[PDB]
Amino acid sequence: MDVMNRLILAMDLMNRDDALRVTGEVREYIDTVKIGYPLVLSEGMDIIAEFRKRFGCRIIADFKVADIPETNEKICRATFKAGADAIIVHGFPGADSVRACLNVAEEMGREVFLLTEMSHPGAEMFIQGAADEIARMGVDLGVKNYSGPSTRPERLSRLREIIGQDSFLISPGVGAQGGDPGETLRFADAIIVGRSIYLADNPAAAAAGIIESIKDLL
Amino acid sequence: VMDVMNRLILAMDLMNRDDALRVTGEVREYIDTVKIGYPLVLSEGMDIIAEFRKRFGCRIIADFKVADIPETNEKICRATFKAGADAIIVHGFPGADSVRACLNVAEEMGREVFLLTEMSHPGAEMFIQGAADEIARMGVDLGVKNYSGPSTRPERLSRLREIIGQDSFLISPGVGAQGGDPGETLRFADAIIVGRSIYLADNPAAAAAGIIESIKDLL
Ligand SMILES: O=c1cc(O)n([C@@H]2O[C@H](COP(=O)(O)O)[C@@H](O)[C@H]2O)c(=O)[nH]1
Ligand SMILES: O=c1cc(O)n([C@@H]2O[C@H](COP(=O)(O)O)[C@@H](O)[C@H]2O)c(=O)[nH]1
Repeated sequence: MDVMNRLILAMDLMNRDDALRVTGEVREYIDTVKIGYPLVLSEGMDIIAEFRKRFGCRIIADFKVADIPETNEKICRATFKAGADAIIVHGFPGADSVRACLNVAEEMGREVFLLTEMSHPGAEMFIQGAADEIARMGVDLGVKNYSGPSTRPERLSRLREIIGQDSFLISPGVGAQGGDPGETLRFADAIIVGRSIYLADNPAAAAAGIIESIKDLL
Repeated sequence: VMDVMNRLILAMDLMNRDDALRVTGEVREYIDTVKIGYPLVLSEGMDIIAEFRKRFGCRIIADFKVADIPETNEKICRATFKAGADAIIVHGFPGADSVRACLNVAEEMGREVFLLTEMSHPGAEMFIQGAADEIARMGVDLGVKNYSGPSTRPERLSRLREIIGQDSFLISPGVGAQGGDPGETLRFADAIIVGRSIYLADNPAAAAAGIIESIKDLL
């Protein structure tokens, strides 16, 4: 997956007008948008097609899929029907639940991103202790796309070690949560950035600024 | 705690509005509490909650297995309660801050959180099972009053009931299609969740009535 400027916009605004306006303002800097439940549950799954129509960006559906296999399959089918190119799936619920998503993605020509360790403080309680094993499970299952935490570069580096240089790794927690763009890109292929861009006085300038700070990494 | 008619919650995971409405309407005399998850919501929109309330007047549990960072969890809960859900199901494995974010919105909006502890499917044994007792204890410490645990593992369901105490409300999926027994599950759970055994039946109303007949002495 070739992500422009190694930068994925986390579009978590919850109003269609604002989400479209802000995304349009930064469109010259990105070609990949992560759309999650804040926007989808506020404006409907049709928002995905609207983004494709307006911006011709790739869309990652950040749905943190975390159900039993049968339900996971249904969620993935509905998500890909809406035009998402990829979906983010939790590894913590186990291998059968991940495989269910992999199967639908294969059937529909899409990608699964396996979320190993999360970026927020609560991730330390249960997820962190399982994360290396979740990553190995990904490798065993043939997963090629992963998410790990910008807020813990030593953990992000370990995840990169487990999955190898050929796998694709994206990383949230940059900016608002404390992660550094350049340090994160030592290990991740692409950074996810939400609030530092979409809550900025000038989102275009914010995106341009981040890209300037990593210009040697492009 | 919510008064679930017949101790039976319908997991409405059909993905078409017409079928979902038909089946729910057919079992309405037996069930006043419906769990609506992402299979239906992602297919038909959040307005499906509005339509269920309008048509059936059933309580709605939004089964969204909320599993994000605190800031995103808050947004998800706000959107879900805005649409009219009575309650939302939240994962505990992402930790206490993520759960607290959901509790804070539920408190502000006058709605409820259900904390998902252990899950019912085989994969739950890999990571969730080993964290589940602590997730439940965390819930108790945070003031969580509503929980979900697995019908498919009676020994685990019993332990989770012990941890949360008799006053907490416990619902349990995995009954029927996944192998759990209604009566045995109700030894520990306040209510059972049933999906496919009802909604894939030739006669969903007869399926629901049959389940209820089998647990009549527990009502
Ligand atoms: O570990 C993770 C995984 C995520 O998907 N995310 C998501 O990435 C985005 C981070 O946005 P922000 O840059 O505003 O912190 C949010 O959409 C959040 O749901 C995260 O923050 N941490
Ligand atoms: O541990 C759990 C938690 C759940 O919410 N569920 C949900 O409960 C329902 C089970 O439906 P069924 O009776 O068709 O197996 C599904 O909606 C599933 O997503 C589960 O099966 N196991």
